[PDB]
Amino acid sequence: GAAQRQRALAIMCRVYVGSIYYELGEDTIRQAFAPFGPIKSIDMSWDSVTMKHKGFAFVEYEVPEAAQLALEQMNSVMLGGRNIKVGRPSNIGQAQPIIDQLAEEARAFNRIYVASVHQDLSDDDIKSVFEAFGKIKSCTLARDPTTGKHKGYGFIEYEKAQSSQDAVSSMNLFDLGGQYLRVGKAVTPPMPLLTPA
Ligand SMILES: [Cl-]
Repeated sequence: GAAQRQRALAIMCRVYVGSIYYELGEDTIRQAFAPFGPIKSIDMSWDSVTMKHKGFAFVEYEVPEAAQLALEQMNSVMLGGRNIKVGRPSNIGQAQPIIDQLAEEARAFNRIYVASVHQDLSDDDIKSVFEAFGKIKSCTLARDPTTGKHKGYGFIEYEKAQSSQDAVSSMNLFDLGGQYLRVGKAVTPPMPLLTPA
């Protein structure tokens, strides 16, 4: 129940990155994938006998919506003078029925994911901006546990689905601060580890 959902959520947070220029490093990948959400980890291939990575890496995000946006955007983009391949891990299958269940459950909500939120922007002023598409039920930015500094992303929940669709359409890649917002619909319901019979 709650255990197999956690297993799929963990796979949903990871994105495969292939065709990485041999001279490119972990920081180049970090800067490139950080706009979609804060990076939890970068697992990179290493050929001990040949030196330098084996052209691919696994970027792990904190939330599955970040991985979905980094997949939609970022695939085929040029990095270091080589077009990268962005996909999902090979074992994403035989986990897919739960990924599809989480997607069905997400459709019951009018929740959107927002990344690349400028550090100086707060909760209420992000709420005021996105309130242009309709009445907002909740608007919350993710915070750092130590300092109350937000992590550059959050979730907005709308009363109507039209508002939700309008917001993603009109606000993805919007110039708010020096940063371009990355906005997508949620791919999970709020708190996916619930399964309430
Ligand atoms: Cl501006």
